[PDB]
Amino acid sequence: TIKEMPQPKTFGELKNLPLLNTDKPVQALMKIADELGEIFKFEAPGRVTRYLSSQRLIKEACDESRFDKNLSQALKFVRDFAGDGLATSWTHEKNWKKAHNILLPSFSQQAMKGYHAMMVDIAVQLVQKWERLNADEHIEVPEDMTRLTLDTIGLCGFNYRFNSFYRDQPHPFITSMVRALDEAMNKLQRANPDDPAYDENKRQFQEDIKVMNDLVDKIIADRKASGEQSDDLLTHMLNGKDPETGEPLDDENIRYQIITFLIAGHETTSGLLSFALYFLVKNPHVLQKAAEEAARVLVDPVPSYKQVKQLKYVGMVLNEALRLWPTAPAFSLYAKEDTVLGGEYPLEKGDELMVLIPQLHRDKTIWGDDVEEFRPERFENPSAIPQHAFKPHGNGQRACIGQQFALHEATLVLGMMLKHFDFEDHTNYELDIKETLTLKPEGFVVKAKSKKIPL
Ligand code: HEM
Ligand SMILES: CCCCCCCN1CCC[C@H]1C(=O)N[C@@H](Cc1ccccc1)C(=O)O
Ligand SMILES: C=Cc1ccccc1
Repeated sequence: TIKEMPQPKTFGELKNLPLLNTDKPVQALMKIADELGEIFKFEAPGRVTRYLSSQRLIKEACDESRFDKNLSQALKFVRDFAGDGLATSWTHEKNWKKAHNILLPSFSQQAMKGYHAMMVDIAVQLVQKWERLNADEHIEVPEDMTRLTLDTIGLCGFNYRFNSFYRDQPHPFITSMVRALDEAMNKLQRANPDDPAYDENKRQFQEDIKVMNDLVDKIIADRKASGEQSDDLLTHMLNGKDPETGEPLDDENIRYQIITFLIAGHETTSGLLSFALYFLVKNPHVLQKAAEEAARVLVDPVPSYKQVKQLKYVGMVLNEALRLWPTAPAFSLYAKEDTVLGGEYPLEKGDELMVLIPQLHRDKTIWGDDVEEFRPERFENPSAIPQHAFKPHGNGQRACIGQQFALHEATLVLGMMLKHFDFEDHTNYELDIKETLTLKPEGFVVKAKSKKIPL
């Protein structure tokens, strides 16, 4: 039953590339999926991939015996500053499994318990900032969520204070990062990146890369000379030994891991929190239910690790926000061997796939007719959800290593926001999703009304 797969409109020798000439390429690709269905071919000069949108096909793509992680063009461009750190290495590169073995214990339960106090440090700064707003001032949500998540990975992971809440403008790092990511997303559609029209982009790309590397130097300098005894992510990077190869990470790879974790360790969690608050103010009944949980569980001025673990409904709220708007919206795979997808689409060894996660999460055959509704109760029973229906953290051994960190931070912070404030969508905000490879609301503002509960 070999089928012929659809393909969106082409532009001569540029093939489908100009379809990416937009500030919202993932959303453009979702619209193409709406029109073409669960699978479509997408070509650019010298490259073919296939976008998958249905759980029917993606459950086969998640078979690690048949498919391995591929570096998308986006990840290849990010590799220009993230090197062979965990997220931009091939599975078969020595440094992938070696760093994985070394850094996995930094996300154990016992590690999470160790990060918790510093997580609270930053969360309290967020709550205090909002308690200190004047009447009828408002909250810039993604901006403040990015302050929080950047500061949290800096402090918990590296004992470094970005002090983002002492800045009215984004930290230098954030500004460069967003620009490197902008450049990487915009470079996706460039048919001739060597055209001298892009010489300034190339120069600016290097400038932003040094800014990001300078902080990495300072983070490493401060730890090596410190007199304090740390046990955090940096500690493991500098001292951990891989059981398999027996070797620690070398200095060049450590630097790549720091860049990787500073970016991956915050940018998507700030998007998650922004989307979760958006859906909560648009769904007051859900907000109330999660606020009731927050009030019942967070009975102390400072949340404890054990209490965050009991914010189970807040946890479902976050999962449902990742369902509708997974903030890292795609991942890529290649066929390890010739194989047939869905009994219908033969693939040759090396053939590539793109998993379009926001579209997967809208598969009506899985979620039902109410698929656009925000119903955290969808997640009450993981056993009732078919395999590989829900993939906001990627797949298999290349799934997100930071998943527990992200969800613990987001549950703590959202729990505290719902404990301490009522929220008002005072502008009737119209969701507008900015793309920097990752996804985040833009211009989302709310007003908080303090419940006047002491910290
Ligand atoms: C809600 C927040 C987050 C989301 C949605 C998310 C999502 C993802 C996804 C989809 C991947 C797979 C990428 C691929 O297959 O190409 C991934 C990989 C990764 N994530 Fe996350 N992530 C989040 C938070 C974090 C945090 C906080 C950290 C660091 C503490 C982190 C570190 C990583 C790393 C290192 C990888 C590469 C893993 C490997 O291949 O060994 N992520 N993440
Ligand atoms: C933090 C998450 C980063 C990974 C998500 C990247 C997700 N892309 C970000 C923009 C759109 C989306 C994507 O579909 N990209 C493809 C684009 C592409 C396909 C075929 C030929 C050329 C280029 C790619 O990069 O290969
Ligand atoms: C570079 C960071 C990153 C984080 C999540 C998915 C892919 C890449």
